[PDB]
Amino acid sequence: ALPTIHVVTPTYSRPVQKAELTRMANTLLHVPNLHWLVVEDAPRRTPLTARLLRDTGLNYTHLHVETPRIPRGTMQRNLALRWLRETFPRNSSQPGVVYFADDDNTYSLELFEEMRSTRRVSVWPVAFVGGLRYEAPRVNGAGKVVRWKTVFDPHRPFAIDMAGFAVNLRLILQRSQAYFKLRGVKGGYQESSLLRELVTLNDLEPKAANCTKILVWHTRTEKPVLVNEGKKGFTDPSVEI
Amino acid sequence: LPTIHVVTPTYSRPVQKAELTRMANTLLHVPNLHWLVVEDAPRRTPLTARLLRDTGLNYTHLHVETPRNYKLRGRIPRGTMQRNLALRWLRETFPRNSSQPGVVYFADDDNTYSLELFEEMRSTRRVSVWPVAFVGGLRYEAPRVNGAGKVVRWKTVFDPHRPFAIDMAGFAVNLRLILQRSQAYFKLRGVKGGYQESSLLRELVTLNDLEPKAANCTKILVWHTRTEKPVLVNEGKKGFTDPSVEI
Repeated sequence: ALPTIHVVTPTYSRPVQKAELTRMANTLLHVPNLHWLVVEDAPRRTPLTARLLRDTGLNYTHLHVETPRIPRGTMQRNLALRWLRETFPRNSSQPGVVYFADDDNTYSLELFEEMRSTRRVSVWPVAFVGGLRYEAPRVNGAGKVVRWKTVFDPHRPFAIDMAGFAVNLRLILQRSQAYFKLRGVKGGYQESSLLRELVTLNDLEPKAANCTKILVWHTRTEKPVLVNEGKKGFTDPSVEI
Repeated sequence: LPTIHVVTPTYSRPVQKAELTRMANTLLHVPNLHWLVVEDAPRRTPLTARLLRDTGLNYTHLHVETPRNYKLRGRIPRGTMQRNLALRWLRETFPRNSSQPGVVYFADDDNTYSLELFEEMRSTRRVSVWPVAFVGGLRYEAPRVNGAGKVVRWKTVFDPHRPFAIDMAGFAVNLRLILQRSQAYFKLRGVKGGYQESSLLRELVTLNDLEPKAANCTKILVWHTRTEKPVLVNEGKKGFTDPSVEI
């Protein structure tokens, strides 16, 4: 009865894409009962992503939706939520947990073991976010979340990064109209726009030893320097990177 | 199944644990792999010792401090002394005629490596080479091979005519060769930019003895990705988060 972890990964075409998806896939290959829901920000599924997913052997679902003329990945994560609701029935039986994992963060294997038992919504510290070494939920001696240890808008409903929480699939199916808000939404408030509709602070399940350990890092990859390619290009455009 | 000795120089900085963590997640899939982690530090750090122990990987934890003086400027490539320490350790641990099937690969802790890469380098007899993405100001640099299957040059814009126009992550060396050429180390000082790889390789082999990998050097199996410095401006001068919390 090991719950399935649906990892929702929005992605888009840029130089370092294949590298990011590659080291992420290498991490995910270690996780049992995993379903990788990859959603490309493109007018159609790209062959680069299709082939990489195909060759991993992982159980994946490859979707796509192009963002028109709002936080990156929003429409993509939203498409994943709709897919989940159109694929699994409200009062379904197959247990699952949903996690929104960008393709460039760094994930420890222990993170997945921690979120797998999520009953409602689970939370944990995330490194390198909010201009800090890490942001972390504030948990009391009783083990309940009572606040957020952050510097940027510490009073928002849920002051936590996308990579800091997971949701039991049941809640996603029940709250069928809850999506990430892309309309008039203040910075750093998108996570709240969804979580506020799904759970209350006191029902959050603190992970990572009552939020004292860092199991996930918000790593950013530098844009590669391609100046020597010139205007005409030097390397073979048909060679995939 | 030859053992792959992955030499990884590393040093303490904010993103270190994350780099080692995702690199470990990749290496854990590789059979018969020996991770030779060499820290730039006066002693083994608890962070690295603990991480290595918990991975479950076969490893050797070494360390040597790069003198503070060497890191200053009013040159010396990062990790040089650490890579050289690994070379010296291999020579002191394995007998010259060890014959023990092995390959040596210098893998920095921030690059991205595919699993296929390791199987390509595992069969190296002398020195193997392959394309590497995001180096030399290009999408990738790749060795150029002739119809006879021999490397005859390098597809690069920056000094393509140097002895070996290739990045650290683009080659592997048969352990036997390393043990035989006991005096070959990476140049320490006065290293001309982009010439350190050549400084070692020229003492180990000739162009004609290189073994092209990755579908005759037409595929990219390793990427020279660089991680951005995390913004810690909200920590203030007094610090906001707990310094005891390991990240």
